[PDB]
Amino acid sequence: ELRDQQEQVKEDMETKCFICGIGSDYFDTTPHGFETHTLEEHNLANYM
Amino acid sequence: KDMVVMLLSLLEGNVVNGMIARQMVDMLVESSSNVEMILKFFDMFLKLKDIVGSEAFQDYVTDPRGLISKKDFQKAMDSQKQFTGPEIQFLLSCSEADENEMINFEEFANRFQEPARDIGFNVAVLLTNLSEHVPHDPRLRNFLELAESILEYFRPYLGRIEIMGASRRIERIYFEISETNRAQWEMPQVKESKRQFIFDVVNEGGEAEKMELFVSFCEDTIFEMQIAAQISEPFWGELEVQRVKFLNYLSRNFYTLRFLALFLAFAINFILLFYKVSDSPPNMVYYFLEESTGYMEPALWCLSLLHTLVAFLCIIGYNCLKVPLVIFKREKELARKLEFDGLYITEQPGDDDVKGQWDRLVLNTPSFPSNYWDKFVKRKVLDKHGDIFGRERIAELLGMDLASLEITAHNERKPDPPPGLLTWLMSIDVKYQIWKFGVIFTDNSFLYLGWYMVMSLLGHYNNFFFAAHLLDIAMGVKTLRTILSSVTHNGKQLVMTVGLLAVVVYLYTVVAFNFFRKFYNKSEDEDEPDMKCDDMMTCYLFHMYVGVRAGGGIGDEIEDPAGDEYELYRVVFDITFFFFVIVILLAIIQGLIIDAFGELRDQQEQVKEDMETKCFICGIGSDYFDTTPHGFETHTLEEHNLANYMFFLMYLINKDETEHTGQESYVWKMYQERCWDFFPAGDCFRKQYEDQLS
Amino acid sequence: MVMSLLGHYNNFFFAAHLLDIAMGVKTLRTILSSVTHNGKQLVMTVGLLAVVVYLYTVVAFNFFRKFYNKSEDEDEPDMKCDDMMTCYLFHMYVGVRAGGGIGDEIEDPAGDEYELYRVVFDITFFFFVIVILLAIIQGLIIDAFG
Amino acid sequence: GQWDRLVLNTPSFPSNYWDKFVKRKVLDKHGDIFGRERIAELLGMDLAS
Ligand SMILES: CCCCCCCC/C=C/CCCCCCCC(=O)O[C@@H](COC(=O)CCCCCCCCCCCCCCCCC)COP(=O)([O-])OCC[N+](C)(C)C
Ligand SMILES: CCCCCCCC/C=C/CCCCCCCC(=O)O[C@@H](COC(=O)CCCCCCCCCCCCCCCCC)COP(=O)([O-])OCC[N+](C)(C)C
Ligand SMILES: CCCCCCCC/C=C/CCCCCCCC(=O)O[C@@H](COC(=O)CCCCCCCCCCCCCCCCC)COP(=O)([O-])OCC[N+](C)(C)C
Ligand SMILES: CCCCCCCC/C=C/CCCCCCCC(=O)O[C@@H](COC(=O)CCCCCCCCCCCCCCCCC)COP(=O)([O-])OCC[N+](C)(C)C
Ligand SMILES: Nc1ncnc2c1ncn2[C@@H]1O[C@H](COP(=O)(O)OP(=O)(O)OP(=O)(O)O)[C@@H](O)[C@H]1O
Ligand SMILES: Nc1ncnc2c1ncn2[C@@H]1O[C@H](COP(=O)(O)OP(=O)(O)OP(=O)(O)O)[C@@H](O)[C@H]1O
Ligand SMILES: Cn1c(=O)c2c(ncn2C)n(C)c1=O
Ligand SMILES: [Ca+2]
Ligand SMILES: [Zn+2]
Ligand SMILES: [Zn+2]
Repeated sequence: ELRDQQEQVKEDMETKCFICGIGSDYFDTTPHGFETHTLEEHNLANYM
Repeated sequence: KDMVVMLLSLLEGNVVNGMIARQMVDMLVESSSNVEMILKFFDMFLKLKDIVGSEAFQDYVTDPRGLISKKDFQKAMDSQKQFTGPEIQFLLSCSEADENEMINFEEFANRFQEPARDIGFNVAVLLTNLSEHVPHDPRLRNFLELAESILEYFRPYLGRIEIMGASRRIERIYFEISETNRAQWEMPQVKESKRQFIFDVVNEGGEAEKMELFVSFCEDTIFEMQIAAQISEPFWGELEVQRVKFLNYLSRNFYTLRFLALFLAFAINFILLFYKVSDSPPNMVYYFLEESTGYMEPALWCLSLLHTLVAFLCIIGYNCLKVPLVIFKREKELARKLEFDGLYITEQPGDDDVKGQWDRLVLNTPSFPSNYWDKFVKRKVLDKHGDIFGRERIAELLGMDLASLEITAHNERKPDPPPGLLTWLMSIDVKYQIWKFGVIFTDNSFLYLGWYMVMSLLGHYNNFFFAAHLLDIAMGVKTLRTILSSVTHNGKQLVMTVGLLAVVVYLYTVVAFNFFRKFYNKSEDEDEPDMKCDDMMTCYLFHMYVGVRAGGGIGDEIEDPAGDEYELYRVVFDITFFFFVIVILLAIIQGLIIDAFGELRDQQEQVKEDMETKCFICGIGSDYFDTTPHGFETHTLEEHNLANYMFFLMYLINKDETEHTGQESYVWKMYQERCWDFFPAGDCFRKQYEDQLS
Repeated sequence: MVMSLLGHYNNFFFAAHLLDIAMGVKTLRTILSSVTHNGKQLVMTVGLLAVVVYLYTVVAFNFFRKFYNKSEDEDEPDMKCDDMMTCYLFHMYVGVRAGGGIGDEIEDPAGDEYELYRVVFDITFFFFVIVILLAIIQGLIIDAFG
Repeated sequence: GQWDRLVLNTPSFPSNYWDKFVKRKVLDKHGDIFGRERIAELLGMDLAS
């Protein structure tokens, strides 16, 4: 039970945006789209 | 072929239903009779090649010399029901029948196979390119049907990949896969490396590094193919040719020697089961074999020497087969950090990276890129960091002679390479060898082989040391290694819970020493008591030795607590030690092992699921491709096959740069610049032309 | 059928037929499938168990033989580790089946020069064989159910 | 595969399989490239019949 909680948290962060909630599949239409979205567009650190 | 290459150049950057592509189809239709005649030339001799090798044809061949008469040839061909009347007559005219009408069908079949191969492949590429870009032209299927044999023959060699071209669109590239490249790719060792690589990137890899890791895998695979080719098999000169043959034999049979050493270890240990210790010679005792055959004692000596020899050959087999890859990989990563990062120019690792600090010895060595293919890395680094860091300082760091750069570019010198051993002594780069040996001595696989050899030598001092070799079954059999991985997966947790077990037992010891000492008399004697808890160190050892191993905990070992003032306190001590140590803490140790089995199992399932649900190259799911029947299967075998990208890289390296096409030059330039934007990511040819294709 | 005919020679052979419940009842077959699913792994870990016990036997024959006297008699000793084959059988027979490992069966290591060495031998054999290797056998069966 | 060679030339090879003309179909498909008489010998077929 504890192991899957770590896996679930890791999976959610790498499959959905923490801010908008849109999945990585939509952003991956553009090469490295999800990586750029989570580092430039909806980076949670920038909101801080 | 040159005309077809020109036609293929007109199709560069051609969209589906493009005007150039449709014009080319009209040109083929306008000359359909000539195109059919050309296609009928290729298939007739391709069919003739397989007919002469057929069993039915050999039944007609009666001449012992291996010839066949024209009349016999005439009745042989029409019995195959593959050629028509005029076609057989044309084949008879092409056959160089002598004055006796005898035909050498062996040379006849092979006469045009080689000269017409290059043009035949390009025609197949041209028809394939037109078919996939003009898929709704009824006039083009006729040519495809007439060229079915040509397309079938060149199917294993017609490699196709999809790239993101400079025009910001997905383009499909057709190239040639040589027989040797495909044969080397299908070797079991290469296939095993591919499976290991696929598992690593899918399990513990990221999407941003996926393509860079894939290219690094391609570079390593190409290097391994060269090693396999070198070791393959079809007074200084006399010994050198035998020395390389002996080394290649060890390299080819490295795994058989590893199996042989394991087999010899069991044979030695089987004999060791007959050892017997006796005071009488065969107050010190004597260890001797106890057997009636009388052959086991000489056999043990022979096997011990043979096992030592095999273990020594494994080290030689390893350093000639696996070490070159280790050096190649380390030189590869070091060269890129020198150029694309300036590891020893700008950052200067902070002494906490032993790998980085050890590589400083090879920077100025004259033979630094010994295994890495790029022999001009120093030249490239000088041009990139010379202006900002100092050309003379860069040359000193890399051991480069600036005055020698021009003279090499001016002309070439041909010195005398005297084949003497004395001249070979000072030609050895001692500093490079020291660096190389340090890398080998830090390799886990080499150190294991070295331990196996040391233990084999110790076996000569006492034969019982040959027992250690039976551990090799840990990596000798992959089934045991997977089982043992279920123990080492949570090894750190297993160590900590044992340490936690020691602490909880110490707390029980402190309580016992302070309050329950009277109950620790382990002597049935009445006048000399063996008190086990009169010292903390003794009492702690007692709890750790007999307390943990006891089924019911410490209570089983210590005296009964009945009719005593502290009976209730002692029942809590005994029940709590049973629960916390015997029940809970041992369940944690077993729980970690059981959880590891599940964790390792799902990793295999996750890797298998990802490969069968997403494309390794573009990442698009199988659901999208399955709109078209068997769409994902065709996409992963024809459109975005990862093996074709391996072949395309090998195709570019072998092909001359002046002969590169526009698409090939675009990919080749980005390979040298380490830019992986040509790999399709999230897009494919089918998706780009959904409206046109459907 | 062959076992039924052998049953006529000795009726006790009719016992073998009671095994049929393995496939006679589908519930048992599913349960037994949880054992045969990782059967190859179960065979290998038993083979690994035999190898680890052999290594313990080699150490015992070489250094700890005095502690393997399994005779309460005083003039005729029943030394269990005077031969490698006998000592290996002793470890595989009573050592594996013992709850606390080999230490329970062999003589106490107290007041001896090799006491600390013998405590490491006894605790490591308890951990590696009784605890870890038996957990693997049970872990394989549990994982098969999942 | 090696055990099935005994049934190739048997007169009643497709006893349970519904296709009773498998030998006829195989002869028409591989007879030209492998030899009609050799295929008939392999499958135990009488060409004159
Ligand atoms: C120590 C084992 C190292 C690996 C452990 C894993 C194996 C598990 C158990 C294996 C069983 C070992 C056999 C023990 C019985 C040997 C009894 C014996 O001969 O005991 C020896 C002790 O001598 C020694 O200790 C020599 C060995 C040198 C140091 C031993 C340590 C091994 C070094 C390991 C090398 C690298 C290790 C690093 C990696 C860590 C492990 C991966 C005495 O003789 P003997 O005089 O009367 O006769 C000789 C006959 N004449 C004297 C007449 C000629
Ligand atoms: C009195 C009841 C307190 C017991 C509560 C137990 C709760 C947990 C406490 C554990 C330590 C107990 C120490 C009590 C402090 C002193 C008590 C006292 O007044 O001491 C009482 C005696 O009462 C007792 O006998 C208490 C017996 C305690 C037995 C409890 C068994 C539980 C064992 C738990 C082991 C801990 C490991 C936990 C690991 C966690 C893993 C999950 C009178 O002295 P004293 O004039 O004869 O001179 C002290 C003796 N010296 C001269 C040596 C100093
Ligand atoms: C051996 C069992 C094979 C299957 C094992 C699985 C079953 C597990 C255990 C079953 C219990 C078996 C009963 C043992 C008690 C029998 C005592 C006895 O009668 O012992 C017999 C021994 O004789 C035999 O051994 C005969 C049997 C022939 C060989 C036995 C091997 C069985 C062959 C198996 C066939 C295929 C096996 C291959 C598949 C592998 C297994 C799936 C002696 O008599 P008895 O003279 O004094 O009297 C007879 C009375 N009068 C003599 C006066 C008439
Ligand atoms: C000296 C300390 C070394 C002990 C380190 C133990 C680490 C692992 C080693 C295991 C084998 C130990 C052999 C030591 C080599 C010789 C030592 C020596 O110098 O030998 C010392 C004696 O010291 C000792 O007593 C060492 C006792 C070792 C006990 C260690 C218990 C650990 C058991 C581990 C079992 C391995 C199974 C692992 C399975 C893995 C599963 C995960 C003096 O000789 P010797 O003049 O009387 O003549 C040798 C006797 N013969 C005449 C017969 C040759
Ligand atoms: N809005 C978001 N902002 C940041 N990260 C996001 C967001 N949505 C999803 N993520 C994911 O969160 C993951 C965690 O971020 P990342 O690992 O890059 O952080 P870091 O600051 O480098 O350090 P650390 O590894 O400790 O988290 C990223 O890989 C990213 O895919
Ligand atoms: N780009 C890709 N290239 C190749 N295979 C891919 C790709 N994307 C996904 N796959 C999947 O990878 C799986 C593994 O390939 P496959 O099993 O056919 O390889 P193989 O060479 O026949 O041998 P092996 O069974 O050892 O892998 C395929 O079934 C396929 O669905
Ligand atoms: C010459 N050469 C290259 O140029 C090359 C390569 N891998 C990538 N490149 C770019 N290999 C293996 C290679 O031999
Ligand atoms: Ca050109
Ligand atoms: Zn977002
Ligand atoms: Zn793809």
